[PDB]
Amino acid sequence: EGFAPHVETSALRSYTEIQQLLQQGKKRDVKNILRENSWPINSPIRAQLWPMLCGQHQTKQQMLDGFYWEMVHQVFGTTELSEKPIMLPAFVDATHCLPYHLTSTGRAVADRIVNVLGYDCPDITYSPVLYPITSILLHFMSEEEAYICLAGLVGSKEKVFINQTKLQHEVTWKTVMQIAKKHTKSATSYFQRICPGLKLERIFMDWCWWILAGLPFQHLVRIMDCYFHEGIKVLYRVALVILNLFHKECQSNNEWSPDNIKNDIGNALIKFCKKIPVSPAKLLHAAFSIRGLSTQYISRIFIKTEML
Repeated sequence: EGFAPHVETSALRSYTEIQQLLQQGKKRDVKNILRENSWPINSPIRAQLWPMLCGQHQTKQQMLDGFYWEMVHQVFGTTELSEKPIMLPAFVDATHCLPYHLTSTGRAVADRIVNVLGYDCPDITYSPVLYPITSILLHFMSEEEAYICLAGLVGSKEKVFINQTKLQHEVTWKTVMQIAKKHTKSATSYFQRICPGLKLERIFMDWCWWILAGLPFQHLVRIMDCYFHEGIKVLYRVALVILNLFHKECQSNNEWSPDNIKNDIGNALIKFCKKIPVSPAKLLHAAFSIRGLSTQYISRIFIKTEML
């Protein structure tokens, strides 16, 4: 209906309002609008809203027909999109190059964007999340608009959006594990009881895939709306909610009885997320009900993990 042309088949505030608010420096009001406004997936607002949201985190505005195409020339020696899938940089996880609903053309575009980023950002050595986020952006905008969004997220100086090294990846999931220990202990305690010998680390290493490789597309998109404004803490909240919801479902639903899940709890989470029994709005509501997740508390437990 109202997507980008490289995509296949499956009162509410406006862009101008949000744009005016953001220019007046009112980010908290923009944050609350994003959390509470459920624009339909086929809405044309994200074509304009997402580039604006991603661009606020860098200080210099990037216009179209800019440096991106010069880098395409420098990397590929041509601007013609290859029809034979090209090799990706080593920072991607070949297991998780999630295309979602992109056509082969859209996937080729994502391949090119990811190579340009790698060329321009040599410090990125490990970032499995980067390709899926590229594909998602491309569902509502063109190539260069997607690259510009990503560069803004990757180049962010205060808010974290995308981890770029193995160390950053390790500290993050360790951090997600500690927070869950305080917020969702009943969930993990139960898992360890029906599956003796369970190493919770192997589970929490894939916390981001519950969201990016599990949740339905409409849930993902609403999450991205807030994530592009607030950063990775949005993903933390939803991770916690997923754990609590799955736990609640283990108590009353036969599909998630101990024998049906104990052999591989990690995969049970993924399968559960694919048919998540709540709507996007209810998912976000629980996610943003959670307290004690201040920037300062996360930052402190982050360095406590890093310092050991």
